[PDB]
Amino acid sequence: DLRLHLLLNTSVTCNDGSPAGYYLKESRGSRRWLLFLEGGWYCFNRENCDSRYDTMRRLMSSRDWPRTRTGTGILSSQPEENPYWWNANMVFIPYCSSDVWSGASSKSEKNEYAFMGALIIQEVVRELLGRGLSGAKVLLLAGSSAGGTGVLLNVDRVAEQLEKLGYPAIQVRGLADSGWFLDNKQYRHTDCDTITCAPTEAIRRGIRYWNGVVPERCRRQFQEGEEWNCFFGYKVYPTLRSPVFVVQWLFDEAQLTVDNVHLTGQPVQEGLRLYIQNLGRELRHTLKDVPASFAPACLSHEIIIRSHWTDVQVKGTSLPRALHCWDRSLHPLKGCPVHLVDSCPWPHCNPSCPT
Ligand SMILES: COc1cc(-c2ccccc2)nc(N)n1
Ligand SMILES: *[C@@H]1O[C@H](CO)[C@@H](O)[C@H](O)[C@H]1NC(C)=O
Repeated sequence: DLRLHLLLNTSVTCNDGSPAGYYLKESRGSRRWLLFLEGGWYCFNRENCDSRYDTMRRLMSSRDWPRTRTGTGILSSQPEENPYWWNANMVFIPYCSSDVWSGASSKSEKNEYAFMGALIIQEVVRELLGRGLSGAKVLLLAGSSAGGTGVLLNVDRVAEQLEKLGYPAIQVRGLADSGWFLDNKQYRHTDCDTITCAPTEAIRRGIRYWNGVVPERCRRQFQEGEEWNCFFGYKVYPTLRSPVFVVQWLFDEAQLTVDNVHLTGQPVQEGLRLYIQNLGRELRHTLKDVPASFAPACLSHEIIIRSHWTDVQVKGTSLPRALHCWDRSLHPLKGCPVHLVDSCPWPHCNPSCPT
């Protein structure tokens, strides 16, 4: 069980002005720290943020959070569930800023909501240094779905923060799970309300609404008004200096959702078949030069904090093994691969996919 700590700096808030926070379980004999970012879509204007506040409030406020939370998957402390990092210090940072962990804007008399995701990460790191993070050797910033994209947007800033506070010996790394999207053509198409708004347009509006921030090198390449590009992994990843391991289903359920694909009634005709085969090929292509990656040919969404994350294999190697091999490479390894991308072209052509 990880136990809740609300941030001591009460100016760093969730959407509704309530204090943000984190769940922590220490491991006194370890110098490894795992900070995990929760996901859960986003909202980009007053009307659709108000809708989210009615029926997804724990993603916008801490007033109802529980005092503890069970560590699952990579946040588990039992070697059987977590062969990778079971003895690490474990941190779960709830997502209550609806801004893909990018915002830096306070609630005020001209802002109904606060969007402080980027500042929430920075403040969690600050306060953890007084609880043991000052003695760490490796800080792994992990995340799933919107939290996976948030890793890509924040890993280099965390590294810069620790360097300027005087801790250059801590190695900062990233683990981005299910946050690697494509700004591709949709299967069927509409004009930008909430759902008809393609991600590129919804993110462009989000950024102005949240006062979003993106990594510096990427910001300098794309420049004013085009920062939305840095929310797409294959565009921001080449600009990053910290080592980042990428986990991505080739047929991600959230990617199909934004593409207006619904697999139902099961009779796939030629146009949809070619669309789905082309999406898998495109995702494979963006990963060819990512040396640390795990990309199975499955229709699913998220993996690393799920209890049975040990079951899926690519070319005979599990995800927890691939992550251990990555640890060893950061000291090519015989029988310990780090780049694992399926080549078969249809969902579930890998027999180990989640059912
Ligand atoms: C779970 O919902 C989402 C949506 C998006 C996203 C949408 C448009 C552009 C870039 C990213 N990203 C993540 N990581 N999660
Ligand atoms: C509290 O957080 C705000 C916003 O990030 C920051 O401006 C301020 O310096 C912080 N105060 C302390 C004491 O860390």
